[PDB]
Amino acid sequence: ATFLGLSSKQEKALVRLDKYLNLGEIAVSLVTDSATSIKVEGRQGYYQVSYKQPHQLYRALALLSAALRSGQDEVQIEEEAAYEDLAYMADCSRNAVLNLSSAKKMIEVLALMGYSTFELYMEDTYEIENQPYFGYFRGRYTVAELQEIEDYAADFDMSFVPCIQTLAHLSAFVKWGIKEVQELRDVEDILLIGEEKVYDLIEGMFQTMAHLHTRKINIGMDEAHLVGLGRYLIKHGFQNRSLLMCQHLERVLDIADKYGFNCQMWSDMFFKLMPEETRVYLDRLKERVTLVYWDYYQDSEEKYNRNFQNHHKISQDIAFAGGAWKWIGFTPHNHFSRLVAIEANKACRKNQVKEVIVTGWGDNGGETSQFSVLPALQIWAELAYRNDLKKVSEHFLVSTGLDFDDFMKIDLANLLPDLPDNLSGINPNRYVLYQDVLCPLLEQHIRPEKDKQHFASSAQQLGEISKRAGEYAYIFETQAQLNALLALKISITSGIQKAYRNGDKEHLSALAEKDFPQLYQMVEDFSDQFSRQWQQENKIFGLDTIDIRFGGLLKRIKRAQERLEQFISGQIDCVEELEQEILPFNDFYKDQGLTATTANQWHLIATASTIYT
Amino acid sequence: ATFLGLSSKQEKALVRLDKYLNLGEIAVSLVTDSATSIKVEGRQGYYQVSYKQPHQLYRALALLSAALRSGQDEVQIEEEAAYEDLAYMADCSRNAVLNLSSAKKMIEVLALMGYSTFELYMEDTYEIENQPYFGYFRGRYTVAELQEIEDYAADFDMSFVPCIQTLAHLSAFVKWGIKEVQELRDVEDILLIGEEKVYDLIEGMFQTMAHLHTRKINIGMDEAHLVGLGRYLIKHGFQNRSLLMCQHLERVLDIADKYGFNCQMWSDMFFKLMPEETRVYLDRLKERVTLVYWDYYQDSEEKYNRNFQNHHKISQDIAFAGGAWKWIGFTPHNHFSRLVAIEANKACRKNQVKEVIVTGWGDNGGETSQFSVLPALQIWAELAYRNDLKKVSEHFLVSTGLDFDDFMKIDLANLLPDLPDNLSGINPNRYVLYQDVLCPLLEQHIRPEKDKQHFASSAQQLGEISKRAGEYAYIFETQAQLNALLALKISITSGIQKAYRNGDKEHLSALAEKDFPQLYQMVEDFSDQFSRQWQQENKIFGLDTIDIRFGGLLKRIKRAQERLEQFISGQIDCVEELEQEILPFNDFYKDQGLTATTANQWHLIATASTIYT
Repeated sequence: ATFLGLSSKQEKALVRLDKYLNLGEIAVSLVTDSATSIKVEGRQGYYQVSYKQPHQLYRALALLSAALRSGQDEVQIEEEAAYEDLAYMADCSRNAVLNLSSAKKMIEVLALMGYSTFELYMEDTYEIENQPYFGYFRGRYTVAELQEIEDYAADFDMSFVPCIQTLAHLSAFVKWGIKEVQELRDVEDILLIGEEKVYDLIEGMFQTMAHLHTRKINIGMDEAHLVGLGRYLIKHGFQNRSLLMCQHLERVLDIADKYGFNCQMWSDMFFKLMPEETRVYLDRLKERVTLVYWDYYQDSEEKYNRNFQNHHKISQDIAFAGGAWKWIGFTPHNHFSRLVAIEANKACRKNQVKEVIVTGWGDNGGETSQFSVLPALQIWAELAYRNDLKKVSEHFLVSTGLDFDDFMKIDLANLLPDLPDNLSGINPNRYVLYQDVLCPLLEQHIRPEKDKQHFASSAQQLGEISKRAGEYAYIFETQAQLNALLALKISITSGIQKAYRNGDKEHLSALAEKDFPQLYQMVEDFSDQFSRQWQQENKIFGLDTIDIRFGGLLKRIKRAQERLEQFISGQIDCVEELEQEILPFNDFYKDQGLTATTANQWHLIATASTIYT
Repeated sequence: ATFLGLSSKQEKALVRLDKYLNLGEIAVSLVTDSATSIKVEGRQGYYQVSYKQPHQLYRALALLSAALRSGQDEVQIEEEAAYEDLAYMADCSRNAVLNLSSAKKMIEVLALMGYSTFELYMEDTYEIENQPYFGYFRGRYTVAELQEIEDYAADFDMSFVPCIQTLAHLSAFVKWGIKEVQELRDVEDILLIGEEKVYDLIEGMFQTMAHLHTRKINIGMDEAHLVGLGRYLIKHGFQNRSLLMCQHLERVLDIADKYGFNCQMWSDMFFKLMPEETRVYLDRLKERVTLVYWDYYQDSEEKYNRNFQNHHKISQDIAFAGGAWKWIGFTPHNHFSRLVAIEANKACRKNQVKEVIVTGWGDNGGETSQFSVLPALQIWAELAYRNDLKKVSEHFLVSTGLDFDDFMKIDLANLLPDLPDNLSGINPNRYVLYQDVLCPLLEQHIRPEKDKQHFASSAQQLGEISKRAGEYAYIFETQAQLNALLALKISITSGIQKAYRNGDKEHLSALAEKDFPQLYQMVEDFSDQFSRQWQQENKIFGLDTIDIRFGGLLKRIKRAQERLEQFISGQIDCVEELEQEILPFNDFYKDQGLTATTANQWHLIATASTIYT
């Protein structure tokens, strides 16, 4: 394709996006026009593309590319976006730090989808000046790395917003038993309000971010339950949390003002607005920030509307953060992400929201692929620009090079048949994997035949998809191996309980001689495949924890075989593990009557024994 | 030997102790006499043994056995014990639950040493009636098991005292995400004061213990920092901790009174005694309990005296708890235990203490042998009965069948040359083992040549000792393997840093091809040897956590080899792990100027990454 009206900046972007777009031998002319977010119009090889915001050019050309692929000649497209800012926020604090190359890929995909902004969540994973323990051995970003990421986004006229923490959720930093770090602590993961060395630290955070072009920052500031109840309490006696939050927030905003930043934060702290002089405090502080209403779970527009209404009682400057579910193990939940996005988008439009942030958290080890949620991301983009999903497949094919319905099956390990579609967090991918074999704590939440057959079938389906997945094959290979592994693990784990209950040492011998070696090898192979995935996407740091988890699982599989062999041979008279009555693991979904559940802490799944305390 | 004056009960005990005593063809006559704790007198094959308390008979016969072995014919021994009660308390809450057989061995040894009482520390490791999650998958004792242990001690006229928890330190129980358990929680490891379901639980604890003969119990009741600051705060607003402690303690003592128990507890809660109506509260509650002053660390009599004096300001009923250091990894510290015992014994005698409890805690996984502290136990017995250690070797040979100085070398993995003798907790046995190879967080606390050579020499020494160790060989074999493993791990870990710093890929190839396979195999073999030790001594439950830790260590050794190989081959241009500047791990002993330190949490040693949060 040839172009008229391009800047040199746009020319370089199109070179970077050439592999995504299939424009062929056409001529495109560009126009800037505020009347409508995107317009694409033309026929017989000559097209005119108009965009309102510069970054929208790249969605416009994706739309054109898709329309021509669909066999159109005559093209008439017009989109009015609902949101002035649409952002994706990746988590780089849960052990998985996105490497620069994958950050650049994400940016390119985001650009084509229509996102204006890229955000990284970094608790402790950037460098401060005079804080050598901050991000120590975590793969923290250097100033140069962050500039490289911000500059790459800017090449597509996209913004960059760091998401940091200025009070709590700094657990990886505060663990260091050094006075210069311990003196910063209140309790658990929380910094000490009123401590001048804490305000020195926070100023250090802003001095790092000041090296960026952006002057928009998310400072966190959610309300932790123990704020003021640790070393603060010992130093100052009990204080009302809201007053301490006000005092701390004012200090943080004064520092932000000094460096020219405008701050966003989670709205939680202000819920009480929705003693006389603390109310007055909150009211003056609320004027200085953009509040972000975060909700990842609700299945109906009206629930969202109710919350937007309550927020609008105190401020008109309310952004919304929704969720691309990738924080529940090795497997995402794009399907659930779709369900809530559809409803959240309705409510955001009704309540005149100007900014939507899609969050890609990574809870408890960052085990899900950084690119597992591309379907959810396209879904929010389609909803923001078109208010429907009618073209989600056509556009996704440009973004990713592959089929949307194929890619949605990445979810399969979580998609147990007949689960209600509107319940969040149900994550058998993870707990079926990490539970012990001799002492399987989640055994009562597993349907041994029904779930096994789901995983077996899923592995076959993903195996075929991986063969036509191109540059994303590796993520589907991981999922194919996991599903197959889970099927066999359930077969062996349930098989042991039954055969032991019935004294069938012959079936036990079969398990010990054949199936255990198979399982062990499948786990070793999955570990190898997972490591490839990790290294493609993230910095090496953080992988060590997954090494520990997988290494432990392997040793416990080995133990299970060994214990059974000794029982079969008569070296021991019983396997005491197999004599314990198993109980429900949790009652999280007891009211809904489910068998499956949500279990999202490795250390609680893996053993009943103490491991951290 | 033949006897006159024995009961049938004493006859059965002597049958059980026959293997320990070597009385030969002598005649012994027994007398009960309060004038002196023990007297042994006679010559030419005829001896008279007198004891004050019935259990003292077994120390008396040990003394006789030792004197005859020493070649004496004429025997004149007289001991006045300083303490009416001398107790050993084993930890069965840190994952290592002493099995019945090992409990019986310990009791026999304790009897010969002169202990009156055996205690088990059980947070959640016994059964309650209507609390199926209490001790779930932990190897909790059944009522029958506890009766068996109490009855075995009673066979030697020794008492049994359960040590339980009635407020905090119940972390293994409160982790269960079931409403019937979560409703009992304040925050972290602490139960909810004022909650009637909590008093139902506590009454359940006493109903279990009421099946025992003993009516003496240690109820814990130390003061946790967050007491009242969790769900309590949300339900009731802020309250003074001491008042809440008073309210809870009164409820607990009312329950104890109902079942006929007399309670001991740690003295901490009453330090403030040493608002008008809370002071009055404390003063009336102090009358109803025995307070235990616990101190495991102090190197001088006067420090203890100062504390006894402060305690005696509020009560004359103060017991003392000292420490048999076995809670710092895989290796005990009998040497340090000796040093503080010598001083604590002086202060206990000066301050007219009637009960001393020697505690054998097992912090963070219960990795030290249950029988690793026999030397410390003999030391406290000698000090209680003789006030000196002049016969510690002679008597220990009866207790254990082996040499005291040999057995004291069990400590070697902690005994780095030139450490000051009076600093506690320095535990290279554990942190040198668990630290990563690519990312060695404690590397700056290691002297690579000096420490390696200590461990290498120690392994040779323990190897010889194990060959003459009899029924305890297995514990010295474990220690021999650990010391040898640590020497090589240091050699490889330091070797990698140096060779990588200097670009020596040849030395790197040598490490990768030869030394890594050696190390991996040594770790697998140590795991196997450790598992034998564990299974000899404890219930199977709890071993799973050590499986996880060792399994993780192995996978990380494998990762280190693999990363180096890829670097050597050119698959990668660098090993980023090896480019990080290493910092001190902690500054715990910075004021003392030490290189080695104390690091006693596996999850903080193993990785900088998040693993529990």
